Amino acid sequence: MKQYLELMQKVLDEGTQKNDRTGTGTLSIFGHQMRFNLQDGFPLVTTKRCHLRSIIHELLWFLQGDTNIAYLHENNVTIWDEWADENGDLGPVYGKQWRAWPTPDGRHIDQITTVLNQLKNDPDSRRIIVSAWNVGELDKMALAPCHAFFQFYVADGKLSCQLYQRSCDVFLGLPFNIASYALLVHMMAQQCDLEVGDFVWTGGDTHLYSNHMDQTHLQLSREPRPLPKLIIKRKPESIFDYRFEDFEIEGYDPHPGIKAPVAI
Amino acid sequence: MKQYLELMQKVLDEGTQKNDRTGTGTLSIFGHQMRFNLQDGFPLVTTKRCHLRSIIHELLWFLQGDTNIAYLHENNVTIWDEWADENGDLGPVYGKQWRAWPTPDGRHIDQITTVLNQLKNDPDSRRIIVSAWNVGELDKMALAPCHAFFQFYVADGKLSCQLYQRSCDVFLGLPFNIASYALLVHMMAQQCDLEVGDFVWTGGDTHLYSNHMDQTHLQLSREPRPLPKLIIKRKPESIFDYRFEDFEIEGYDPHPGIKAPVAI
Ligand SMILES: Nc1nc(N)c2c(n1)CC[C@H](CNc1ccc(C(=O)N[C@@H](CCC(=O)O)C(=O)O)cc1)N2Cc1cn([C@H]2C[C@H](O)[C@@H](COP(=O)(O)O)O2)c(=O)[nH]c1=O
Ligand SMILES: Nc1nc(N)c2c(n1)CCC(CNc1ccc(C(=O)N[C@@H](CCC(=O)O)C(=O)O)cc1)=N2
Ligand SMILES: Cc1cn([C@H]2C[C@H](O)[C@@H](COP(=O)(O)O)O2)c(=O)[nH]c1=O
Repeated sequence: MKQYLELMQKVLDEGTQKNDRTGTGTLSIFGHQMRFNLQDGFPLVTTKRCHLRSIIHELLWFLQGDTNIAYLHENNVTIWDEWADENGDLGPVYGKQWRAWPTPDGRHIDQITTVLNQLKNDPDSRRIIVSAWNVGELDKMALAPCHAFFQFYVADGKLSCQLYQRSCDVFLGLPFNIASYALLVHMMAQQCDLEVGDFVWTGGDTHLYSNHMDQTHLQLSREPRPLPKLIIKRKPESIFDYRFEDFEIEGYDPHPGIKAPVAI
Repeated sequence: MKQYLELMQKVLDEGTQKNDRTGTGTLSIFGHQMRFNLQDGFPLVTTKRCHLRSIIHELLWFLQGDTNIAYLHENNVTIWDEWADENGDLGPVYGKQWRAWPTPDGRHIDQITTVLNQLKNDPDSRRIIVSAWNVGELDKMALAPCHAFFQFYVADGKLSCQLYQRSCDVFLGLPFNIASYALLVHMMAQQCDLEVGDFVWTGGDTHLYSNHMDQTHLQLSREPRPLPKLIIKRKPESIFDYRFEDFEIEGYDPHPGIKAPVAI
């Protein structure tokens, strides 16, 4: 996508060498922002093939409040295998914080239901926010949240959303993350009778791993194709009642996949 | 400052007219980012005189972990008077979360102590974060945090910081917010023997109140002047031992102050 390849070129042109946990080695910049108008098309990267079925199933899993990979395995999705413990558990990562953030006084807050009711009843609110950054539970999580905090906004009948991503593997993780939140915006907008607005992506430590550079330059040699279109085929009674089959992506004509090694 | 005046002009030109919680009305945009290289100068707005007395005391108050305005009054700082209760209390707002975020199990995390230890021990970490957005205590706060989340970053011996501000009064609040976090960067860099890098400001709902328009037009007619330089006159034993007398701003030649009514 034009904005995504510009970001890749910016990391390459302006980034600095940085180690990670012992680890692999990165090139990193700090601070970036880009905007996808979702009325232009669904922002699924076209300069390499991406696995949308995994994106959809992961988001439905988050929305259920699940943090065990059993559901993902029942749908042949392996993207979390490397972080799960021997029972398939990840600890209280995204889905648990979204649906049941634990308070100090024994309550749990369903932030997704909260922002659905704000969008329906108080869309001018300046605090329609979901955070996964539960400081007091980070030590129980298999990974600290990368897509850590997000905010919705309504204007002119359109729903927008801004994500703060504190750490971002630009080659492997970011295509998935963009498509995931874009999908969530469409579902929310459907539930609240709004049109889609912008997805605004903001990055903290935004980096390319050193073993992804030949793959990154291969992708950069390619011309983006027209964006695909997202069609939702049903209006479920709640944001938690969507099914994989309710979604169809039309016109996705990507360049070939590019394989790259994960950095656990 | 150039970037600040460009943002003000952008809200005027592109902002949407919104009813807000106060009944005042705003012009608002969603999603913006600015970057201040702290080696170019300290980013204190020069197109109106900003009073650093209140900024410094409020930051020292945060760092104490204090959420009662008594300390502020003892120093003739009144910026929190409206929202406090008859005892001076604000609930568990910024100071409490920075210094003693409560876990669900009755422990606490000192996020400032943690960040100092990360900068000194693990400066390449991608999770050097302080969050005031404690979902489970928002109900107890007098006001939901506006400067909600910030992240530090170290590259080539320089300390950078990025703030996510979910709601931004561009005219009254933003000059203070920028200066406050720029000051914290200088203080942490001093304690960690680092040089200062960038302060990156990221906004969510970024707005101008409808009774600030005369003041905005006045300020947009003024040419910015070269930024001042911050001097810290003493190095304290810790980030928790600074005093107002430690700070000097040299070469600050602002245009006159501009008075505007605050939306409660
Ligand atoms: N209107 C208002 N302005 C604030 N700055 C502000 C507040 N309320 C709530 C308390 C706390 C106190 N800090 C201050 C800071 C500066 C002043 C002030 O009036 N200074 C004058 C006098 C100088 C002097 O006396 O020496 C001068 O500079 O000459 C007063 C209070 N802040 C800060 C806070 C909040 N907001 C906004 C965004 C939304 O408009 C709204 C939230 O509303 P909501 O939850 O989104 O619905 O507060 C921000 O944009 N940046 C934030 O850091
Ligand atoms: N170092 C590092 N990199 C990351 N990307 C990363 C982590 N660490 C920690 C945990 C996660 C989980 N989410 C995801 C991680 C990776 C992918 C991913 O690699 N997608 C591939 C093919 C997917 C398939 O069909 O199985 C393709 O799109 O081609 C998708 C989601 N992300
Ligand atoms: C879950 C997830 C991880 N990641 C990457 C970011 C980091 O490189 C790495 C997280 O490790 P970290 O805790 O050291 O930042 O995984 C993404 O980029 N997007 C995602 O959604």
